[PDB]
Amino acid sequence: VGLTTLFWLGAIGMLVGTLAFAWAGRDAGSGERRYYVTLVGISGIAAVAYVVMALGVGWVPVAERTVFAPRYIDWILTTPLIVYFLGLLAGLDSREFGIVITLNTVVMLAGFAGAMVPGIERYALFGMGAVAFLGLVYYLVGPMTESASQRSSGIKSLYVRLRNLTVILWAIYPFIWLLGPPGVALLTPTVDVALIVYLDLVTKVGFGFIALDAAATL
Ligand SMILES: [Cl-]
Repeated sequence: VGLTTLFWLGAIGMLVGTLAFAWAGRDAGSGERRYYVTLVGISGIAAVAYVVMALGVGWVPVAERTVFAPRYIDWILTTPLIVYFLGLLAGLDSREFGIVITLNTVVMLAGFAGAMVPGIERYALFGMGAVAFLGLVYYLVGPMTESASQRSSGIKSLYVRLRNLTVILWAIYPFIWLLGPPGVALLTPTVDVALIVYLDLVTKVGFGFIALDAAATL
């Protein structure tokens, strides 16, 4: 199994999620539609990014490594949508959304920038992202959880389930980044991509399926 193959697998998984979310939201009352649309965009954008990488585009040479630019474009656009989904579920107002969305953006921008910087100073960008990430986790586990507590028992339960999925799985990315080509380059590009393809699929499609389950049960 090579990079190309791993990218195709990611494209296929994202496509399956995209189609399922689009279908399940066919009707969608008039206030629940928002959730389905966000899911379609999250997995849809990732699907495109993976096909692009699978076709060999965006493989940017940096120092003695390769940076998959599409992955980062994908993250920058999709992770804020995931955060939006959680904030909607938690019942946040504009100001609340604004804070978590910017922290999220700082994480992804710093990571992309760090990956694109050849020198050892790139770790300074990585650190910036790590710090903003802790801020994001704080909001997810604190204020946003407090806000969610004002919703029905089911919604609060779905929020908690997805919050846990997000906090735990997202916290893993920085380590894979630090151990893979972007950092120490211990893990080969293939192993790093394999691990990240799984993580992207679960944080997006796994995330979506869990939500659909809750919606159905509700
Ligand atoms: Cl990369």
